[PDB]
Amino acid sequence: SLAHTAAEYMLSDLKGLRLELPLDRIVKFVAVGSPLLLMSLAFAQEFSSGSPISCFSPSNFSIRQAAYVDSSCWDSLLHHKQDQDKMKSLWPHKALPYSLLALALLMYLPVLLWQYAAVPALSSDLLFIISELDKSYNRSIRLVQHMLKIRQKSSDPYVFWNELEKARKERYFEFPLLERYLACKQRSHSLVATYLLRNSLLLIFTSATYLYLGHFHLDVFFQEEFSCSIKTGLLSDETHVPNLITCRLTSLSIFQIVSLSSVAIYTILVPVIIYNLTRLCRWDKRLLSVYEMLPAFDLLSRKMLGCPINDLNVILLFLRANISELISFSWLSVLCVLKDHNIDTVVDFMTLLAGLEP
Amino acid sequence: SLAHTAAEYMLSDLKGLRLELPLDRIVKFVAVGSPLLLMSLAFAQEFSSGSPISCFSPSNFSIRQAAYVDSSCWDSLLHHKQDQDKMKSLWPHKALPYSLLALALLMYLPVLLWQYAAVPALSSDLLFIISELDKSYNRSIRLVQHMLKIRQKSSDPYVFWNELEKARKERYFEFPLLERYLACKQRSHSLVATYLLRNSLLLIFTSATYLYLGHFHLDVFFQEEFSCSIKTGLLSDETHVPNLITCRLTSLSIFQIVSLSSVAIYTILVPVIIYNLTRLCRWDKRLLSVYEMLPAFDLLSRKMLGCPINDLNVILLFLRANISELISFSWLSVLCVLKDHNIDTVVDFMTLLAGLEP
Amino acid sequence: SLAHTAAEYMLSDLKGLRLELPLDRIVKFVAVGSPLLLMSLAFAQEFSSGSPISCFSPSNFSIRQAAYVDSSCWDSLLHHKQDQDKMKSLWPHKALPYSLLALALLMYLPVLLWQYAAVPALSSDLLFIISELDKSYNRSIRLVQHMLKIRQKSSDPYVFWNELEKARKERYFEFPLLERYLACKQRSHSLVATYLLRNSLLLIFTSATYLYLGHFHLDVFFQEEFSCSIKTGLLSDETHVPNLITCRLTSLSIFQIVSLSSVAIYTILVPVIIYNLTRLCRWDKRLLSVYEMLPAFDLLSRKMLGCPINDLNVILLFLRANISELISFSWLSVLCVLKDHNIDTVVDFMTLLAGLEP
Amino acid sequence: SLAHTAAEYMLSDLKGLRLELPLDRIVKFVAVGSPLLLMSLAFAQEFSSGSPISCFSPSNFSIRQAAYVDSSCWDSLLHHKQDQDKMKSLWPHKALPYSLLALALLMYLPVLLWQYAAVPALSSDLLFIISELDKSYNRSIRLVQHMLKIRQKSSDPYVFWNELEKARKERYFEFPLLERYLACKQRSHSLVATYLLRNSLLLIFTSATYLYLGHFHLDVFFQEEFSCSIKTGLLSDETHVPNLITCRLTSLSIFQIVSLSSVAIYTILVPVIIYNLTRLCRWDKRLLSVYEMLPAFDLLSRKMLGCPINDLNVILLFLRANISELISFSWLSVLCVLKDHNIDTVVDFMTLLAGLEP
Amino acid sequence: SLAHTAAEYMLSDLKGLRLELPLDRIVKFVAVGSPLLLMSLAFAQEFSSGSPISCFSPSNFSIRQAAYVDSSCWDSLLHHKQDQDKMKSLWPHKALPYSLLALALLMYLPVLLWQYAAVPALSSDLLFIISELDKSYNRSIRLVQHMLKIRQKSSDPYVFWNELEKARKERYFEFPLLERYLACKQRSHSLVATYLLRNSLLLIFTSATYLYLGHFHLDVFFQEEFSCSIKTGLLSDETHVPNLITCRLTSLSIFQIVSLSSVAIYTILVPVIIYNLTRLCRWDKRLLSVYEMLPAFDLLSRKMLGCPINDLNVILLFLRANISELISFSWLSVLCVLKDHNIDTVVDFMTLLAGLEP
Repeated sequence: SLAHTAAEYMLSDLKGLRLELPLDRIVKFVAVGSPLLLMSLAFAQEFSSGSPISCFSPSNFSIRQAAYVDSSCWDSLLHHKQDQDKMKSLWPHKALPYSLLALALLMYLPVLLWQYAAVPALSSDLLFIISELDKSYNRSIRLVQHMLKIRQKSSDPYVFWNELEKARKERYFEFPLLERYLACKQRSHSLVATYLLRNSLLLIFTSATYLYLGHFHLDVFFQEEFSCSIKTGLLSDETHVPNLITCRLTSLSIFQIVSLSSVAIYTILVPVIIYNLTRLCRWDKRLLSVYEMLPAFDLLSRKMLGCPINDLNVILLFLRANISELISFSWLSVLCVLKDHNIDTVVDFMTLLAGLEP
Repeated sequence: SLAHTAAEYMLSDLKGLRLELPLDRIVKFVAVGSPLLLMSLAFAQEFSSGSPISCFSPSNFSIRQAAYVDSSCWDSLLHHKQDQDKMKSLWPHKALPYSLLALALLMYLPVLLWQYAAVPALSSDLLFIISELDKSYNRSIRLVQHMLKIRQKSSDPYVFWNELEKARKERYFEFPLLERYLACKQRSHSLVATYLLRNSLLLIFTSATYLYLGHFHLDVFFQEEFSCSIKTGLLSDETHVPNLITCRLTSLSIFQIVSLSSVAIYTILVPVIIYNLTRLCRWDKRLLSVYEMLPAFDLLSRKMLGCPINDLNVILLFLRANISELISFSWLSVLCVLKDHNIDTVVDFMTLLAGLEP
Repeated sequence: SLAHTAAEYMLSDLKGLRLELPLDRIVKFVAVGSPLLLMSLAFAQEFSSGSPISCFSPSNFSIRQAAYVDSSCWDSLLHHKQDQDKMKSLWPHKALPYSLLALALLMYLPVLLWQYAAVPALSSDLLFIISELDKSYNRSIRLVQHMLKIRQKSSDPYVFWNELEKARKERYFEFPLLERYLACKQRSHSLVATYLLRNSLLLIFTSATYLYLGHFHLDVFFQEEFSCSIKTGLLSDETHVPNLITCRLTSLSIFQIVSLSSVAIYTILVPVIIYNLTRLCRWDKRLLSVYEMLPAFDLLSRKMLGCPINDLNVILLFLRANISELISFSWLSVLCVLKDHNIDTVVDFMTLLAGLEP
Repeated sequence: SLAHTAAEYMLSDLKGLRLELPLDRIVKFVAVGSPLLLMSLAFAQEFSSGSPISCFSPSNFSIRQAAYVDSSCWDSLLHHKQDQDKMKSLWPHKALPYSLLALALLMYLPVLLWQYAAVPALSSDLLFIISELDKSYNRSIRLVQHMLKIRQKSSDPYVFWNELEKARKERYFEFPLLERYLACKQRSHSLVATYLLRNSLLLIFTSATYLYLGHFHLDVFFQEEFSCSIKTGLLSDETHVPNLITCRLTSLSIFQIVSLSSVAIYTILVPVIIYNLTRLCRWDKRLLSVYEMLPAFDLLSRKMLGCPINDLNVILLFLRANISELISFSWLSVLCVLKDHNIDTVVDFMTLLAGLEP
Repeated sequence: SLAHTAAEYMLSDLKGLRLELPLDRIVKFVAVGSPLLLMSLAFAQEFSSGSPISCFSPSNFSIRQAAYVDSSCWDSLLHHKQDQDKMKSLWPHKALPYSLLALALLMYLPVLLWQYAAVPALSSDLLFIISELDKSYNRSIRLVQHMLKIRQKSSDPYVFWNELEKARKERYFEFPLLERYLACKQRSHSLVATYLLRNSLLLIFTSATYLYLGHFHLDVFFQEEFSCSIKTGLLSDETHVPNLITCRLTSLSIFQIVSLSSVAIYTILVPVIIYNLTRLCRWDKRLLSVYEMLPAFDLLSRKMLGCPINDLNVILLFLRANISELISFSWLSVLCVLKDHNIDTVVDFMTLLAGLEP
């Protein structure tokens, strides 16, 4: 089947950076591969359907005539009801695999949009910010270590309350480029629109799937027998049955199971996209208390004001996920013992030099 | 079949850390791959079922009419007993492969939950604690070796009972950051909840499987013949048999074997998960006798008090599994000769420099 | 099917250069792989047609005679209408897969033309230009840095308005070979012709596909029954039906769906090619503001005059996509803070020295 | 077939250590792969059975009625003998592939038990003992070579009978840690239990296979015809044959051959497991003559007393197979010329220094 | 077919040594793969037999009755001759593929025995002997080269007939360990028994094949028709033919061709095994003329006396094949110009110094 190749080519699992949150990956897999799995199950493997239609032809008919009767009614699905002459069509039975493939292809568009319209700029931004932030280790331990060393040589105000301004407001301690970069990027609104579009496209496609299932299905759902006609053309001048009644749809159970599964999967999936969209509506300040003490990380928590819908919010969201790669996967993560005003400031310091790395 | 590719994708066997206990791996394998193997055996390979239903149609019927009769009763499994007209359905026969696939997918949820909600924090904690612990070798032999060398130069109380407090309680012999980390982690209760949920979900799913087998199976278990009706629609005004009796379920033996195997495997599996759950209800002090003497390993055995349901218990449980990698796969493991108060300590030190490694 | 092998061989995704824009790659993929996917879906996988024609032969005919009837009318598709004797032919039904393969092969010609006639020269020019531009970093910070160092030692006109001419118009600040190369390349009109031909070929082929679908299809589109004759030769002196009416085309739905999809995909694809063609109708001056201070990048923005249809336009278009590889993926890209006459020049300089790379 | 996949996954042929003896590997190969090979040969490849049952239905029956008759008796194997009405069943014919797969899976349990309960401790012990033993080379030639170079300078008792005690009982010639390790491991009894259980499980499974073949087979062994009944239910009120006699089992020869081969292979395999079990009931002193002279190897030959059943026996058995890896695959192995009291002691020495390796 | 997999796994073509002679490899290949090739050709590919038996049932019989007839005679091959009632069986027709597979498996036993019982010791001996022989180069050119250099400084008896005793009988010239090793290995008789058993097993298996072909074949060889009986059980009380004559064996030609080819191939193969066995009945002295002049190679030719059935004979036989690897694949092989008493020795020496390698 084409499902295996489709799942092999698409939905298949810089140089170290992570550009996709785990929840988005789970959503993408469970939203793209699910129709492929359904179509693979329905028309392959276990249920060898064979012919999806069976006809009760008269016994006078030969084998080839019966084959003609049962092959000219699969592509002409029309219920010739006696109630005038409303030939209700049963085309979803024939179009189900096409619809599943079309839905699977449609659900892949936001992924391409994200990879083509937002990955490069965000990758460049993250690379610059990590390259700048990796310099903040040897700036509070390599530069400020002459704080507790001189603290024991003096007492109080001019050793731990008057020098914290002559050293913090110093040339080697300041990062003007990063502050200007963050200030300029906070005003931007270009890459937040890609996130919003990526979520909204999935929401709209789910709504369209609901409309398709509620309008075309759910009507031919308990209908399994329909009466056709063959003498509707050049065969009208022949002596045989004018209404070849009781053509049966063999695969009705697969139809119902696929419809119910398609409804349930997306019903379960709906709130996750809403939560993902909501994630960008608030300023995350879980570990801000630690962030405001380190030199470079102070600026990250400083610019948290106003409307949270900016480029900075998405940059921070993608920054917290990459903050544990190999080098910040260190003291910063280890500093969970400092989450519990003259003793607090010292206790934060011999914690720093204990993890002096080499 | 699809079971082969499902087993190839899922259930397939940092950079050195072991984050899964062997019994958990065994349980996951035997709980996920079992329904897939049952599905592969039941509907492929050896037993080429062909058609799962056979009908005794009248000899007047043609080949196509008999095919219609036997194909319109597989998707309409309804026993028209004369006992009013209680049409009992035999839908488990048709739904067995779907149920097996659903169970296989359901058993994989706790694995994803553990891999997504507990692996990163546990990996970080293990990496930090291992990095702190690997420094304990050159602190009891490279620092304390000037004890027995001094012992031969004097006698008793001031040579082997007075400096054990001046040297053990020294700046180079203390690990304050690790002690604070362990104290902070003992209070936490986040990572143990993931373990408890991972085991409880498996127990709940086993109970659900038992309920499914006891309610829907075990009723159609010794029934192999049912009588159907075809004249229940547009075929009513036709002259043929109104009760096409004796439709035989050809694959009843496969049904019974699959049900019995599914019962037995999970009955065997039940106590292992309970043992895994109870593994966290006690403080394991099997090797605490040797740990207390080491400088850094002393803190691990010191903080074994109170309720054993903490994050420290899980961290220790996962730590004993990685304590034999390549460098702690050493004297620590070789210290099996100290499992049998002035001669005991000197023997414990004579053993120490024997494994001087270089 | 041959579709899988064809998609494997063709459409299969120096040493670092990007010689194809992403939009061109998307257009090529969509325009080439779509007919292959349609051919794979229509004549394989889901819809197993078997015999695309069915016949209503008389009951006197044997099995072999009926097979002869239904096999001698597939290769002689002629509707013997009674309206003289205008025997309309239905050859597109037979020729559809051939047409799809021919279209798939035809759409691959522009890619071959671009790869054979324009890739080497463009690669040569891009390599030379990138090599020359890479030397521009240590020529504004390693050469001009004695500007603000001297600026603090003096005041205004002879320190920041008279030295900007004695330093910019200096031997080490000139790249005369690169100016001559760009001047000579601006006069050339060879490589733009390949681009224009590559797009025009795709437009012409799309028009040809429209003509083919409009003239040969859309006529046999709602016709499913045709009456043939077998006594048109050596069988004329026999006693059997002279007009063997009601030969049915089984796969008419596949025909209609394939035609509609082929129309829709190319209708969607048309405007993208026009946008690509019009991309060369203007001089791109988006980031010319920051190019005009840098030493070597000044020449690129200087030569933007006259008609925009030159080789330099294509060179710049392909250079912009390659300007963020590993080394120019630096301060140049980070210079997003200089997109908002004495303070402006000094602000642009202290930013330059802050990103001093090593 | 599942046989190929099973043989590929299971039964598939640190970093240098040999943890499985060749005889155990051969036994595992023969005991695991043989049922898989028998199942692959029997129900695939050469003998394409098709339908394993054939029935002599009356000529009045149609094709579909005959198919019903011959398909409703494969799953209802009951011999309605006229001798009351002792309907003897023939379920082994249907259950043979399940039995073969179950035996193949059952024979794999001891391998898992040995790999999970004994490999790590044995590997650790082997690593430590080998790392201690490889040091014995430069301790009998780099330390005791001042025995013949002084022998020529003196004569007899104080040069070759009084120096062998002042040098052998010297600090550099002792291995106290290894001696204590061996003494502690001799008292243990944990590793021998895994060996004994691993062999006893195979013996028990062979006995179970014998019981299964003797109780269920060997009764239906020469029976090839049985008479069934179809009118045992809703078909009882019908006019046709009540005893559809002579249903023939087509694959009886495969049954007989598989049973005989299964008996023969395990009958041949039985004594090897017994030999492996008794391998541990004696102290191996084949090369103790050359071991008692080397410094480190003296301890291995010293501790051969008491009951053979202990952990040191298993350690020595696994160590003799690894003593020829790359470094002890040397003079130790080359010392085959010493296998034939003042001449023997000296003659043994210039053999040692001649193989001085560098 | 299983033949392809069997040929892939078994019969598939330290670290440099050659432990098998080319003739042994050829014999093993042509003795193991020949039955596999015969079984692959006979029951697959070109000659699609289909059903190996055809029956002439009466025209009154139906299709299913004829299928029962031809299926109940393949597993009951018994010629009910009228000559009492000596029912001769034709089981070789059914058992031929089993016999070919069993022969292929049986012929692999000597290879396994040789690999398991003789390869390691032979490898160790070859490694030691080659390592000792590799030192013989810089012992006749780097040591004795002061012979012709001093020969020109003197004349005859005390320069080239009295110095050939003070130089060859010197400490640096002698090889005592190698001489003792060869003397000890000459007395050994262990590894020659493995060679003799390896050849004798093949001879015995060829004799068994001859007996099997001459006893069971060659009797049913020109018989292609046999008459069966079906009324020999529960069908005896029926009105149909009681001697169902002319059941024909379709694949008799394949039977005859396979038998003749199997006879001929092993008839051709027999004398090669005899030649290989007789290879060890003599001392090979082809190049002993050049061996006796070299320092280390003299000992190899010295110990050639008595019964040639020893371990030394096989060691030399396998050393001749391995002596041309990379280093002895030199002057030793080049010394072919010296195979044609005062001038012979000086010519033999000036040839040695010309091949000085560096």
